[PDB]
Amino acid sequence: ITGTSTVGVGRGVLGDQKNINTTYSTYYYLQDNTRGNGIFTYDAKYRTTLPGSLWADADNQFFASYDAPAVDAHYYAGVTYDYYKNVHNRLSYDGNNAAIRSSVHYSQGYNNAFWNGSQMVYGDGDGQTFIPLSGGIDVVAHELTHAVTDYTAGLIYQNESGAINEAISDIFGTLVEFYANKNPDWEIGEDVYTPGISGDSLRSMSDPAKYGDPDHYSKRYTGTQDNGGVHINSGIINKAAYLISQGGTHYGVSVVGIGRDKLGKIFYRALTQYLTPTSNFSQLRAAAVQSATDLYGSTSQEVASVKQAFDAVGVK
Ligand SMILES: [Ca+2]
Ligand SMILES: [Ca+2]
Ligand SMILES: [Ca+2]
Ligand SMILES: [Ca+2]
Ligand SMILES: [Zn+2]
Repeated sequence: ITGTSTVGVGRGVLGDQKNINTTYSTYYYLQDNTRGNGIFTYDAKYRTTLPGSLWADADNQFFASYDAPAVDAHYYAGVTYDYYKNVHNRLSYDGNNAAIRSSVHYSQGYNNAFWNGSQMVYGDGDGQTFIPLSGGIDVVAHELTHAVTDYTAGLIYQNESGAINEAISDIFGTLVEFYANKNPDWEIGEDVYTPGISGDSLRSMSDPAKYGDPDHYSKRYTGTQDNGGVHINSGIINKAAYLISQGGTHYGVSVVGIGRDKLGKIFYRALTQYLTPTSNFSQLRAAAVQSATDLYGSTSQEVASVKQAFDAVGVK
């Protein structure tokens, strides 16, 4: 809507206070005009109809429990936009400042969040398995990254290409978590997963096997469930990414870590310049090696580490 840009205050899912950009026109709306064509957050009111109604508030204060998921979805979409703009010089997910829209309170007891090709959608969780999913910055960044992938490589959500699609979202979801310096780690969804159990997460990039996910190509899932194991086989790529950044010895293969910043630069270039809709693991390796070569030279330590990491997870 058309109005005056202002700043409100609220509390997120985890009870932390934060300032959020809003727009005033009779009501205060969750519309951030400071980033690209804007960030808009909607209330799905427990229904499955999208996007719902643009979030309206009477006093620009968002401290009600019902407001929490909206506060975080709005705020973290902003942080993710900042990450892509400041670190990769990319304006929004399409590279042309496309408006970012999110709907919260989707359905009832919905234990998931997703990018549907047009916008982000967040369930509130059932309170046991998950609490409102927008409370996890890595989750928000994971989903928005699917938008970036859709507009670039266009990886099909099936089999190996789908696993790469998922891994890319986990990788950048984690890099954004580090960017915001919000208790960063290499785990996925730890802030909103199982509130009654501490120390766990949905997936682990440092050790995928901790939750039963493969950490080597020889252990890849070849079934048909989960669209060919897109959330399962992603562990193979996630482990490779973790090794490239942090280093370590995996299955007898040693990798010298090159850091998170270079990891991000290498994968962003691979994603935007070399990957295609049907790229498989072997092609991702080639794309990553070529990207590191473009950026640091064929005889660089960076290229060596990328090769070692993929060798460690068995991807030739
Ligand atoms: Ca209010
Ligand atoms: Ca964390
Ligand atoms: Ca995390
Ligand atoms: Ca937990
Ligand atoms: Zn995903």
